[PDB]
Amino acid sequence: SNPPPPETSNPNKPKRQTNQLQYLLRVVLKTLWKHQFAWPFQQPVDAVKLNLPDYYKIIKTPMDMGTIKKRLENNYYWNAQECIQDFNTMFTNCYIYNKPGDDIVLMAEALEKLFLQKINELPTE
Ligand SMILES: CCN(CC)S(=O)(=O)c1ccc([C@@H]2CC(=O)N(C)C2)c(-c2ccc(OC)c(OC)c2)c1
Repeated sequence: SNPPPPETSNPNKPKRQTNQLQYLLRVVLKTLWKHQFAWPFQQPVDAVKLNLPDYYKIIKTPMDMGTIKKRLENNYYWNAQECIQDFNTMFTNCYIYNKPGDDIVLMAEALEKLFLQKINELPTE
C-alpha cells in the first residue's frame, strides 16, 4: 500500500568523499537531525497510518531525512548536488501537499531556514 522506501545503497559505486559531501553529513544532516522539529521528517511519510490516501497521488517523488541520512552514510551520492536536491524535494513535498500555516509547514520552514543557512557555507567545489 505504501511505496517501497527509496534505495539507499548502490552495490557497485566506489566509495569517494568530497569536501562538500563530508560537510553535508557531518554538519548539515547532523544539525537538522537533532532539531526539535526533525521527527516528522526522519522517515518516509506513512500515508496509511495518517489516513492520507491522496498523499502518494500528489507526491510523485517521496523523500525524507532518514533516506538522506542512509544515503550519505552509504556514500550513495556521487556529488553534493544530488544530496542537496533530495533535501529540496523533501521540503517541496511538504509545501505542495499541506496547507500554508499547517503546523507541519511551520516545522518545515524552520528546518529549511537552518538548511539554507548551512548551505550558504558549503565548501567550494
Ligand atoms: C513520526 C512517524 N511518521 C513520520 C513520517 S508518520 O506517522 O508517517 C507522521 C506523523 C506526523 C506528521 C506531521 C507532524 C505534525 O505536526 N502533523 C500535523 C503531521 C507527518 C508528516 C510529515 C511530512 C509531511 O509533508 C510532506 C506530512 O504531510 C502530511 C506529514 C508524518
